[PDB]
Amino acid sequence: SSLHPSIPCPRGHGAQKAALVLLSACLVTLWGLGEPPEHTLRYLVLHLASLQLGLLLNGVCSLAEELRHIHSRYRGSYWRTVRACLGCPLRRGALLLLSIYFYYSLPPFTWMLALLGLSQALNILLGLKGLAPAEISAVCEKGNFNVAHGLAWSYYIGYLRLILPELQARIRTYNQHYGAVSQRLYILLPLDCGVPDNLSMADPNIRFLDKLPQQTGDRAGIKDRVYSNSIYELLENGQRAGTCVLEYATPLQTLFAMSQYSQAGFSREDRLEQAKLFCRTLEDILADAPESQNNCRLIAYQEPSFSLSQEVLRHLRQ
Amino acid sequence: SSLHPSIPCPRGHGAQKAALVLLSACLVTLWGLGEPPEHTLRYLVLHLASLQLGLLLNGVCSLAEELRHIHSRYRGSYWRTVRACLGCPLRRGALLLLSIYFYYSLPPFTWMLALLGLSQALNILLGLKGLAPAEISAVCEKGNFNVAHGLAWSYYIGYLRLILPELQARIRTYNQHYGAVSQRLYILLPLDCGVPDNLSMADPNIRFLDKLPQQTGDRAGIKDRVYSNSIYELLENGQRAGTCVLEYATPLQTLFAMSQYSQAGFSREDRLEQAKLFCRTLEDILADAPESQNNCRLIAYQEPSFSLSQEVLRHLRQ
Amino acid sequence: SSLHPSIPCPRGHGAQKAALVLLSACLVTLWGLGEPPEHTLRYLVLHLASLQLGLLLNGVCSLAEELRHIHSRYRGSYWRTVRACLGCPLRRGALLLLSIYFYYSLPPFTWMLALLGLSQALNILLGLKGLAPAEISAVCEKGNFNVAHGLAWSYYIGYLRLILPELQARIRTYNQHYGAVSQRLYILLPLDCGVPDNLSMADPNIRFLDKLPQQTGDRAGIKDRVYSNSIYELLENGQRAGTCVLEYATPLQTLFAMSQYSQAGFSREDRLEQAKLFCRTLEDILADAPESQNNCRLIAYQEPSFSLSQEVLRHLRQ
Amino acid sequence: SSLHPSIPCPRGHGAQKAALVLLSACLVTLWGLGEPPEHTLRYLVLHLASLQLGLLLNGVCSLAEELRHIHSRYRGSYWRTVRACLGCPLRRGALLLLSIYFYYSLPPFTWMLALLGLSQALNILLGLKGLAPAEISAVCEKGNFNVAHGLAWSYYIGYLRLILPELQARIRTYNQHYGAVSQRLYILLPLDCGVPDNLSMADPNIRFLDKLPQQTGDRAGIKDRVYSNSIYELLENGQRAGTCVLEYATPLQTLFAMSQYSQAGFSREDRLEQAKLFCRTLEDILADAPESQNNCRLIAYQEPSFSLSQEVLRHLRQ
Ligand SMILES: CCCCCCCC/C=C\CCCCCCCC(=O)OC[C@H](COP(=O)(O)O[C@@H]1[C@H](O)[C@H](O)[C@@H](OP(=O)(O)O)[C@H](OP(=O)(O)O)[C@H]1O)OC(=O)CCCCCCC/C=C\CCCCCCCC
Ligand SMILES: CCCCCCCC/C=C\CCCCCCCC(=O)OC[C@H](COP(=O)(O)O[C@@H]1[C@H](O)[C@H](O)[C@@H](OP(=O)(O)O)[C@H](OP(=O)(O)O)[C@H]1O)OC(=O)CCCCCCC/C=C\CCCCCCCC
Ligand SMILES: Nc1nc(=O)c2ncn([C@@H]3O[C@@H]4COP(=O)(O)O[C@H]5[C@@H](O)[C@H](n6cnc7c(N)ncnc76)O[C@@H]5COP(=O)(O)O[C@@H]3[C@@H]4O)c2[nH]1
Ligand SMILES: Nc1nc(=O)c2ncn([C@@H]3O[C@@H]4COP(=O)(O)O[C@H]5[C@@H](O)[C@H](n6cnc7c(N)ncnc76)O[C@@H]5COP(=O)(O)O[C@@H]3[C@@H]4O)c2[nH]1
Ligand SMILES: CC(C)CCC[C@@H](C)[C@H]1CC[C@H]2[C@@H]3CC=C4C[C@@H](OC(=O)CCC(=O)O)CC[C@]4(C)[C@H]3CC[C@]12C
Ligand SMILES: CC(C)CCC[C@@H](C)[C@H]1CC[C@H]2[C@@H]3CC=C4C[C@@H](OC(=O)CCC(=O)O)CC[C@]4(C)[C@H]3CC[C@]12C
Ligand SMILES: COc1cc(C(=O)O)ccc1NCc1ccc(C2(C(C)(C)C)OCC(C)(C)CO2)cc1
Ligand SMILES: COc1cc(C(=O)O)ccc1NCc1ccc(C2(C(C)(C)C)OCC(C)(C)CO2)cc1
Repeated sequence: SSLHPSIPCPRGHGAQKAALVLLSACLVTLWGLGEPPEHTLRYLVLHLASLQLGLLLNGVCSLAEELRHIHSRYRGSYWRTVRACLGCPLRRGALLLLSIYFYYSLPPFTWMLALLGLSQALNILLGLKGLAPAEISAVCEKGNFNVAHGLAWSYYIGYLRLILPELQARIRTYNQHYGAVSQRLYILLPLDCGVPDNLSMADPNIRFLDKLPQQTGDRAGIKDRVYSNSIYELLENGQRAGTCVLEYATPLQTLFAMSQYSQAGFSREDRLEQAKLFCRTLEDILADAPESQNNCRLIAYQEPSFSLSQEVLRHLRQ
Repeated sequence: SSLHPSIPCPRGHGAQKAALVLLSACLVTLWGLGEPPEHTLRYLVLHLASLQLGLLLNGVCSLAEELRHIHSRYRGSYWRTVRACLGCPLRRGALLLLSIYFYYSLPPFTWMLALLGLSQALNILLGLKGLAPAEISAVCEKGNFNVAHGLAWSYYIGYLRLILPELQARIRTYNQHYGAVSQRLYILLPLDCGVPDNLSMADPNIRFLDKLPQQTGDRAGIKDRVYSNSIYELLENGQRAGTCVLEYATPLQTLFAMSQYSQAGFSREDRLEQAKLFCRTLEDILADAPESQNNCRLIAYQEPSFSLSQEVLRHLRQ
Repeated sequence: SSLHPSIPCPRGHGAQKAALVLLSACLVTLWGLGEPPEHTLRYLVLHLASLQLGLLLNGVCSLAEELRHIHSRYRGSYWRTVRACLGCPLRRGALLLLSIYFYYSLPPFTWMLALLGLSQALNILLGLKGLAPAEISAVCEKGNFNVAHGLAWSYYIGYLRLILPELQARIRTYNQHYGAVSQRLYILLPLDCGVPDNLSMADPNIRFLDKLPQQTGDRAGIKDRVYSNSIYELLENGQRAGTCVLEYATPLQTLFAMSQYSQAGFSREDRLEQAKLFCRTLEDILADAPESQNNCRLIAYQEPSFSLSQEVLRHLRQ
Repeated sequence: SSLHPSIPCPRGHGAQKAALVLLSACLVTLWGLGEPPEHTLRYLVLHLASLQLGLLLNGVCSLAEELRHIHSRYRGSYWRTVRACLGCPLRRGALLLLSIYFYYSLPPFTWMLALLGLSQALNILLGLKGLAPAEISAVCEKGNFNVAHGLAWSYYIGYLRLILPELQARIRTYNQHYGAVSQRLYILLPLDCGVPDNLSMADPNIRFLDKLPQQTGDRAGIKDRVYSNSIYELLENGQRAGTCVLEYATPLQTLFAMSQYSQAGFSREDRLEQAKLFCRTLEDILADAPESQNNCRLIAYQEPSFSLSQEVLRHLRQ
């Protein structure tokens, strides 16, 4: 979280520690109450069996919908749909057999089955299966089910991986042909996702000077596709203080626009979260990329009395 | 789903219908067993209360972690963390009060609380909270937690929304200055995410003719940023069958690249699913967008003896 | 397994199916014997508890050795060594607490602990912890703990990924400057790992003609490093039948040499297994590589009356 | 371990010493409890018998899978499959007979057999057979199931074994034809697996001078295959401090590339561990090899303000 304090760090294992504490407390309580541990084990196994039966019923309900997509999503394989709706069928079947055995054989099975089915049907019909926001966010981060992930990887693959290697050569060409621009690309990251097309509008102290020699390449059927960069001077008290190849991170614009459109199903809180996740993912990518060797500098900032030029200079002086 | 049969349709409400059938069957079974409805109601309420207590315990365990990211992800408010780990605190508290009342008033409590805590801690520690793939997919599609969503919206907002309005002008200018090219942009959507840099390599019948006039605009500080498109000749039996503005969808490339790098946590099945999702999302956007005044055509194909030129010609002759 | 029938296919899930059958049979037997399921559950839990205690003791024994490598292998972290010797400490501790509870509370703990420690110490001192060859092989394949894996990836990265793209250009140059060599590189894979330096020795029907224009590049501090390929004519009944860019897979030589040297700890059975695994891994890599697009052909063969030239021709004619 | 302190030493016998201590402590505890030794012996034998039965059941489950690969991995002999799934059948049968005899002759059998089968099937289905990382590492190092082993042996057999003998001739030829370069080859071993293509890029003080005479030889059908080495100048304060034949170890590059591709199943921790293992294995090979008549020097370093040229000079001045 060196970019900005507001960047969330990845989740740890606090839930497991709290669960261990809870387990210890529950065991202590059961010991204090002084009840037969045999009954404890019996009822715990029965509870887990009920959970397994509930999973079975919910998966059966979801199977009715998922079979409609058998040819598209699951390649015509019934076993694939079953695995998607229930997980590993072997494990689930073994657990079901064990539950049946330890219920029908321990101190009515069909009545309890009907009751559990009624409860699951109620939970489904009334829309009570929804997870809490924190669990959804954790699942999405673990599985990388985020738009920011794809946006950052697209930014790295399509632009930086094709731009950074030739940046030094282009800079040397511009410097010898013409001034002492720093040998790095400075990428701005406004967590508010406010990305204007002209920096001079955001801060007069930043002023355009010229353009580097255009880079060219063929991309996805389009040939002679050109990437261009701009040179900006940073002023202090009306006098020049630095010069750099500065630009905004274009994908953030998208995050803003997606929040304006209603067809995108994207809100402002999602916008903030995804912008910060984008910054984090891009930092993680660059920290390990061989292309990026002191060639790029990310400047992340959040507007609360704020001067962008001074922010850029605080990094340039280093 | 006119693009390609392999594109899955959005999920419907089959699960709820299955749940209704299950509920009716369970009620019929309970009626047949002849058990008194009051006992059924009591036990159902107790089961729902147990579910609520389990939710509370799991939410506490998750809060133990979220309190760390309080400042960076919840704006320093404990109430937001609680609402994220448990949902609406008012509803949860009401349900907990009702559960306590109807557990103590109906034919111990701390013992079962300890058992439920034990079960929840066991599920957390052993990693049994994992959802089935179908549930995760449904959650992501409903909440738009996919990379394809962002990729498609970026493609529309950064490229098409700026290119389609001015396309006919460039095309007519090229025609006057020189070829009878159709007035429509053609975008290829390979579901295998091939995306070669040279189209002629994919099919010899596809050959370059000339570039349209360049379009220019300022974007994200980079001024005079240039968008260029390429004309292509479609041959049939060694003869000029047609001419069109043709290009691949660049984001697919990214997906492919994301399926190769290990740092992305992206697999090939995820690649195919996200490609289909990207195509469907883009189709919907273009259907609702006003810029797409028949100025674009999407071509989605899946290689099995396949001729890309033939498919493009088929879409052209319409 | 299209290369050769002798190539083993990856392992499936037959063990899990057999385990499910075994579980069903055991449950049926317990039902037939008509003993109290409470006793069954009790003794099953006790057995699992004993297994957990054995794991704890074995991990404690291994910890004494692994602490000597704390600074080198585990970066001075005691928790990392503990996780390496015991797995997730939270889960293991929870299971230990549960085992202690359900043993000391169900119908002497210290005596059984001493007995289990004695048994584990015997198993360690007498070297009885060794796994069977099949389990070791499965573990190595799942974790890619094989020399052939690294050899194949090295062959792809260092040679093919740098050779295939320019192969067509070099072939066209040679053909226009001089005959109609097929536009593919043919790589021989002798599963016996017998790789001579001159093919003419292996089969007179194969005869050297000339060399393609050398490819050049800088690699790992060495500049102007050159890759060269040879052209070979394949004869029939004394008359020419084909011409191709043919070569052996160099890494196989290593596999042979490693079997000759004693310092390598490599046998002939390992040689065969690793050669076949190398072929399989290379095939899997090429099937998904974008560089390989009809540019390479693998010819795997096993000498039992064998003609290499006819083997090459059977692929050339296609 | 003179290369670098971070290189781990081979594992010793600390586990056996800990096991001996544990056994002595357990015997003392049993003596203190005052239990009769005959009961101890009976229960210990029963425990060992249970372990044998579990091994048998797991071996049967694994045989259910290995019978599929019988032809492709065991030469069509069922006895080899049995020996792979169970070990020496004679010893296993003897132990099973003894177990049966001492279980039936000492104070049911089928019931406990069913319980053990249930436990084994449960462990198999739930994936509880996974070894701890330290045990896997020990098994791989003892059996040489690492990629670094093969990479190091390939580096020695393909490059060094063919280059070191003829190095002094080339060096003296270059000296007569022109520079006072040392008579030793210098190999860099970055544990981070950086391996840039240009050394001057890594450190400006490293600059190219000229190439040694090329070495030529026929290899794997490719005749006139060329090995080339490069001389480099080591500067200090802008002055020529030394000249040497310097190069990176190419296989490390491969490791890095394997840590990026997802198809390889190779992580960064595995990358570092395998780099250390490669360095150690190469050191041992060179120590035992006769070609290394002080003709090579290995330089292993780990970047923390680090000057590669200074380290090379330090190794040179000796
Ligand atoms: C049945 C009746 C008997 C019941 C027995 C009751 C036992 C109750 C047990 C356990 C309580 C668990 C509390 C969790 C620890 C506090 C967490 C924390 O506050 O930690 C505080 C510090 C760590 O702090 P930092 O290092 O600064 O933070 C890190 C860092 O930032 C990483 O970088 C980051 O990421 P990573 O590097 O790890 O990837 C990571 O995050 P992550 O770990 O969440 O992933 C962050 O935690 O540890 C500690 O001193 C705790 C040391 C544990 C001491 C031993 C356990 C207690 C003593 C005895 C227990 C009973 C033993 C059994 C005896 C026999 C039983 C019969
Ligand atoms: C407590 C008292 C009551 C106890 C109840 C007793 C129940 C006993 C249960 C289960 C026995 C398991 C046997 C395993 C199947 C045979 C394996 C095989 O021989 O299969 C034969 C074929 C598949 O053949 P192929 O497709 O040609 O081969 C593939 C292919 O090549 C893949 O390509 C490859 O790779 P992948 O594509 O999968 O990746 C893969 O390999 P992999 O699967 O190992 O990974 C290869 O198998 O399936 C079948 O017809 C079996 C269909 C199962 C039928 C349903 C189960 C039996 C009916 C009832 C069971 C009880 C139901 C419960 C009722 C209520 C209970 C109260
Ligand atoms: N600042 C900046 N200057 C550039 O020249 C540039 N070129 C690309 N990018 C950014 O890299 C990322 C990857 O582009 P990708 O091609 O994968 O998707 C691109 C691409 O599919 C399409 N597109 C954009 N510009 C062009 C273009 N000139 N030609 C063809 N397609 C284009 O629309 C997508 C989104 O573009 P932007 O979202 O505005 O910023 C892109 C993008 O975020 C640039 N960013
Ligand atoms: N047939 C053939 N013709 C070639 O020109 C060629 N060049 C490389 N290779 C093979 O690709 C693989 C990757 O080489 P890598 O550099 O990663 O390790 C190489 C490399 O580290 C080193 N080495 C081999 N040749 C050279 C060389 N000319 N210059 C420097 N180092 C070399 O020793 C290792 C093993 O080489 P080979 O095991 O004989 O075959 C190699 C290798 O199997 C070739 N194979
Ligand atoms: C309720 C319990 C007691 C019984 C569980 C039934 C098992 C016998 C099932 C569950 C998982 C099944 C397997 C899941 C996956 C596959 C892969 C499948 O191959 C395919 O991929 C077919 C689809 C396609 O090729 O598109 C062939 C059947 C098989 C082996 C299935 C065989 C039958 C299995 C073991
Ligand atoms: C026996 C049972 C009842 C108690 C189990 C003890 C737990 C409290 C232990 C087990 C795992 C431990 C964690 C394992 C990993 C780490 C990471 C560790 O951070 C490091 O990486 C330190 C080493 C380094 O930085 O090199 C700090 C402690 C912590 C959180 C540990 C905190 C204490 C934990 C939770
Ligand atoms: C990874 O292992 C697990 C996976 C899953 C899953 O796939 O969801 C669930 C639970 C898993 N392990 C915990 C667990 C498994 C089995 C049992 C058990 C006994 C066998 C104790 C006798 O009692 C309850 C039962 C009758 C229902 C089933 O059998 C208890 C606890
Ligand atoms: C992924 O889950 C598992 C992981 C591991 C592992 O880390 O090795 C082992 C076993 C796992 N699940 C199977 C299982 C867990 C727990 C128990 C249980 C009960 C809680 C049934 C009451 O009984 C036995 C016990 C007292 C020893 C522990 O608690 C039975 C079965």
